[PDB]
Amino acid sequence: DLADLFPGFGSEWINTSSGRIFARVGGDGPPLLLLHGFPQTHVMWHRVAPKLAERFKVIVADLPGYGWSDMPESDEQHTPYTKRAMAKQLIEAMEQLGHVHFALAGHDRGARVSYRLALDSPGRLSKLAVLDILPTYEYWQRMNRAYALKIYHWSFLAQPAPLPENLLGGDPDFYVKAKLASWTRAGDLSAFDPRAVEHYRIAFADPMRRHVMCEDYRAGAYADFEHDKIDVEAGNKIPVPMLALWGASGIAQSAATPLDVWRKWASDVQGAPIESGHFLPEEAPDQTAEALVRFFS
Amino acid sequence: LADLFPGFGSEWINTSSGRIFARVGGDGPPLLLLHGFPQTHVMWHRVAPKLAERFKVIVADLPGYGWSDMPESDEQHTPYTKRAMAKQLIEAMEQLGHVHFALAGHDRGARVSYRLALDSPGRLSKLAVLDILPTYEYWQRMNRAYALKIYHWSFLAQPAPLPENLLGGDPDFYVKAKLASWTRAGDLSAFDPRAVEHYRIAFADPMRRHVMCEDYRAGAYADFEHDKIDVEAGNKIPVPMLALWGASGIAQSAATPLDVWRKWASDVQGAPIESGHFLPEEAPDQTAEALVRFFSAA
Repeated sequence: DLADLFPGFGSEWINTSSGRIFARVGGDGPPLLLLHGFPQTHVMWHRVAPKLAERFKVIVADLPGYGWSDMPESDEQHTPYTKRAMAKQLIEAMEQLGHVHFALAGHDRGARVSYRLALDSPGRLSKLAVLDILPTYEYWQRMNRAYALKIYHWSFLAQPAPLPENLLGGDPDFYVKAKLASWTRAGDLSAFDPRAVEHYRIAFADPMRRHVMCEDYRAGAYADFEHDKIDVEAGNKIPVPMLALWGASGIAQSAATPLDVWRKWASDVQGAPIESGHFLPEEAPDQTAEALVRFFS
Repeated sequence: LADLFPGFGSEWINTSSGRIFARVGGDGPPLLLLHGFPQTHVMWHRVAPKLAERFKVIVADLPGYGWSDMPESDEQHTPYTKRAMAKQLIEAMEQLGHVHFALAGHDRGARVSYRLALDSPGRLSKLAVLDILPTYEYWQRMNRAYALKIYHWSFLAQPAPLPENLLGGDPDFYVKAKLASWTRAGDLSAFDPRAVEHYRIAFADPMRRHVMCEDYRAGAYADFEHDKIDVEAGNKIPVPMLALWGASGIAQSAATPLDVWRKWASDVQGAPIESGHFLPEEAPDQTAEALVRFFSAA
């Protein structure tokens, strides 16, 4: 029923102390971890991972609680779904494969895991690439009418349970499709492989999975923000070489100039726009893969 | 549905934009009461009788709410902008022979009310607004804490049919959650259960829910732009004005309410009431006393 979009990639269930991380694993060479975001699963990398796997051992993981990864029990502080906890859990996952020094590219929520991992444990990363985000602190700091309307879901999904869970249950198929379509350049589903969309839709049809996603956004509104705040106030920067990519018509550019912002957070950052909406690896797979390959090699 | 205004008449007022439904009672100078979201005119049922001892009280459903007709919206949500709603209610009041009247509004109706006083101040003898700041002020203060508090301002303004599709899975849940979450107590205990049934029935209608989202879309766009024109041009409401807010309501979370209203109104007095957002139901005696005192002064 669900198409395998990674021909020749193996499938790994990686055990960690917080649950299993599901991953597709392929390629050969230095390890490169790829982290998806909301409302997607690892399969969003299906068009650029084969090209990365020409030069790297590509590990395409479902975030904790997403996709086929286990869903650790949350708590009042949404702790397991804070970016700090997810980063620790993925480090453990990578340690299970003997990868203690790896490259990392993340998109959306996974990119928030990624830059938090680089702030908390920079020795773990050879190079970091973030796709179409600014730091979570920067979104909340810039919160105004324009961005409240554009990223309303940051405030909506962070409401206390079961308010967003109940409303998402009103038409989950519509919601996940509406999020997919509305953040592309085209404004519809045509930039996606319909088989990938099926993965996203089935993931989003599980009420427990939708609850995890809300826990992620609740963390994003509270602890994740407090963790970012400590670093800005302490002036802590990312020392790992970093690439920031953003869609010309995506989420990040709409609020600021992303490279300008990321230079405040990182000492060595290069950046480039991609002609794309939010979903860089699916709307512009050749451009995204090209820039990732050069940066990572 | 229960009649919560014993002795009040029922009137269907024709206007160019559709019919306005109103309970009418009392005698004396005309006083219009405008509910808000997610309510209907019956939210006034605990204060209207006390008001009706001194005023001809007209308790109207907003255009598109409760039992009033629902004009078809458009790309700019024009009929549900506060400016258009105010014009419709002026038309309605003219059909009753009230070209100069007192006005108290709550929530959305309070937004209609101050917009009315800006566009057509000659129609108002006095104005009371309950637990609101101007729409401009909410958007201007929209930082992280406030975006989380009044998330619904951004969620309901999302383009159709996103909030409509999510609201239709369990409309009872959402309307009761909004009624409950904004009260002091945080449950439905302040409300008359007969009143809650009115609110829940109105909300069960998908066309009514659409209108509410249209209201919120106007509130994010045109309503904002209209207010923006007035603040930046320094236009102030010249009508004697009472700003009432709940100590635990929405207005006070954004800023200090009286301070904000003094930027918008040249003759404003203000008082907190110990209550959540829903002043006339959570604090009916104190609300009614403030309104009677204010409207029967000069």
